[PDB]
Amino acid sequence: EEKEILWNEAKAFIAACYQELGKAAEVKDRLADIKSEIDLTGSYVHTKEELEHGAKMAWRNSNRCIGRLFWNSLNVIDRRDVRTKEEVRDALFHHIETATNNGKIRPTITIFPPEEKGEKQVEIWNHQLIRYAGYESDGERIGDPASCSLTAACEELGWRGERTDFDLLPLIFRMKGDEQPVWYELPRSLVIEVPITHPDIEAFSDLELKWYGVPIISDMKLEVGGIHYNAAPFNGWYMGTEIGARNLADEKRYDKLKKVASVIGIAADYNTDLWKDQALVELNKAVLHSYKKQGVSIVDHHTAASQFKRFEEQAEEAGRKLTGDWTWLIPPISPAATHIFHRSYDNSIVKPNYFYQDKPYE
Ligand code: HEM
Ligand SMILES: Cc1cc(N)nc(COC[C@H](N)[C@H](C)OCc2cc(C)cc(N)n2)c1
Ligand SMILES: [Cl-]
Repeated sequence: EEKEILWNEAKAFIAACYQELGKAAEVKDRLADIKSEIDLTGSYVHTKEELEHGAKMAWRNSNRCIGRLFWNSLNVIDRRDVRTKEEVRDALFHHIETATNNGKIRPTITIFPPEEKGEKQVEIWNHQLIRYAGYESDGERIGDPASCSLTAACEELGWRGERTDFDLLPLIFRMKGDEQPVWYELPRSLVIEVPITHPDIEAFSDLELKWYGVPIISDMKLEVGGIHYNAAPFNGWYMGTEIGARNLADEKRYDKLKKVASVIGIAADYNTDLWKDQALVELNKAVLHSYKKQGVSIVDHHTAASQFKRFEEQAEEAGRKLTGDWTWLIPPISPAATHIFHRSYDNSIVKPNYFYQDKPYE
């Protein structure tokens, strides 16, 4: 039954993958090999070629991602060979370094061994590999509130944060057979951070804002042809709005709009003044300016929408169905200035893909 669902996913994925790779003729024999392997072992092992194309297809199928034009240049690092916590730590360190590439960010995924009996081999607790800690002590809020529960779990495990607004969470993951995860502090030399300044308004630096260079999503499951890669962190570069319209602006995150309004010299008193709107624009301008000034890759929402239009045209030229989730594709500032806003998208889930999974803490 679980075997049968594996077999059906496998058939469907190998046919589609080999067709795209111009290897349709090899499908029958590879399917035959896979069927026997599943028969004997209850599973099968992807070739390097299948794994790489599988991760790329998965990105291509990610409905919520505006960045999919560049799906075929994903850098796929195959770490199915790891067995120890030191090898895992060093793989994650290497992912950070190679993905960061001195600011010229490379879209990269590192793939650790997959689940077996739905038993995880490696379980990553971090939401992103680089993320800030969050604290609340009777009314007192410090850092990123979205990290509050992970931070509390790390501090159970013997870690202690400095209670700055920008403490870097350690890497935290658990190996099969261990009851408790392990944690390792990130080497600062690997982590690029960007101070946020504004191109025209000198006082903007009085806010002492910064953000990290690379978003490396580390808690989603990569599913390829029935195989469950629960531990497979991946990164791109940011779209500016993700930092300037959510991470630094949202009231449940860093909540900086009133402070922004003050430093850009407008009143924050009347809804009709559109002070939040103006503050959002200047903060988003600041974020783009700052990343560019420091040599760290970033894209603005207009350029990203333009790139996505090319992605839509490319799907159509290749005779592939396009899927998308309009609610995430539209940027959260000036959405109607993009073509995305003015059309609709089929939100069907197609595999391979990246999926949410339950968190081991909370
Ligand atoms: C190369 C630069 C990249 C840019 C600029 C980009 C941009 C985005 C943006 C703007 C979102 C929407 C987030 C939001 O509204 O809060 C998104 C979501 C997503 N992206 Fe991309 N992305 C990039 C690379 C990738 C890569 C390499 C992968 C996987 C290999 C990927 C997989 C996803 C997934 C799975 C989501 C939805 C996440 C969720 O549901 O929580 N992205 N990305
Ligand atoms: C409910 C909700 C809606 C919405 N639009 N966004 C969120 C939270 O999104 C937080 C981040 N922006 C997401 C997880 O990042 C996606 C992402 C992944 C990758 C690989 C690159 C990139 N630039 N951005 C939550
Ligand atoms: Cl983020």
